[PDB]
Amino acid sequence: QESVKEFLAKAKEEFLKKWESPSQNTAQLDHFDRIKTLGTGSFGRVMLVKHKETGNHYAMKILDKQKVVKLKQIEHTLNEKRILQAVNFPFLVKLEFSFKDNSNLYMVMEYVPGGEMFSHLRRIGRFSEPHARFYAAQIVLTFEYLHSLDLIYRDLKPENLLIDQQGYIQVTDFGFAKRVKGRTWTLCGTPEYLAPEIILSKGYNKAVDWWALGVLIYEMAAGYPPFFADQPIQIYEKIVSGKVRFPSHFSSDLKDLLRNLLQVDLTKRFGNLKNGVNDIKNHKWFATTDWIAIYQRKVEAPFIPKFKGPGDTSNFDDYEEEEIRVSINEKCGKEFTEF
Ligand SMILES: O=C(c1ccccc1)N1CCN2C(=O)OC[C@H]2C1
Repeated sequence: QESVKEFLAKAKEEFLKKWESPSQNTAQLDHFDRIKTLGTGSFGRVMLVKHKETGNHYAMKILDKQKVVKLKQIEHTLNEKRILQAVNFPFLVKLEFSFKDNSNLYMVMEYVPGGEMFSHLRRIGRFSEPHARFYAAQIVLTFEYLHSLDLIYRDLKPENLLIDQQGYIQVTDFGFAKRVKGRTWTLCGTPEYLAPEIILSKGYNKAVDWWALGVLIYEMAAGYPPFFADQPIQIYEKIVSGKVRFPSHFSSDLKDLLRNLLQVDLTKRFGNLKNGVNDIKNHKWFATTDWIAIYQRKVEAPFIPKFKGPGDTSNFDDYEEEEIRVSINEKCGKEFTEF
């Protein structure tokens, strides 16, 4: 409808204005108190912090510049910050501040205290079809938004979907997202979620996000992903094969949607045909979904996470607490000039 077309046109206008003139240097480290490490690893660290003047809580992503260079993530890190400062959608975590110092890059995001979808899925075992469909509808709308801005997300998985105080999804981690007109070539993502054309080193497009949605829906409704194996090489052989097995408790409508999202031939995959996202939105598995009410956050969620307040960390896990050190000399200044 014309209302959807005009919404997406305005969404693109507003993205492009911030994309062409990015914000920079909007806070500094000694404006915050450090509380607790919420995650660590290949993505850097994420730390719960509290702003010393306002009292607000934030999730601060800290990247070590020297390690970013050695791991060949310079362009990806610049992508992440430039995109996050330019987007705006109900199901994306908001970037509030960004800055850099002699040693590190910092992205200060809103703190979502309900935890990762991954934790709740593994605790309950599997989600009922109505519960999985509620989350899936939010991802469909989010990808419609991102793809209309020429953005590919490239890291869909349960660990990257946080559950908020209303029971709705907020997507975090734009480390692999990129603005792409046409094809792109970089090997990235997490093994269980990679489309065949990534594994085969082809030039690929936004259809890889719709494949990943198929993997997510299967995992939410079954409790485990469709191409599971013990080692990555064995996972890749299953992905390229073009065969899956569905649990008997899956409905016929769910099986039909999944066969069309998990289509090995990218030219035949739902989301990538002449009708685009509407082949997904109009599928029988989504017949009960009120797309407008979901966007407006007017549907009652299947469950609300248990937590005590905006600073509660009980839904995240425990990590060794390490220093945030800042060298007396500047490191890698030229490489990160635009950050
Ligand atoms: O940024 C976060 C976060 C971590 C803790 C609290 C809030 C947010 N992530 C979740 C875990 N993550 C992965 O498993 O890989 C990507 C990374 C993203």
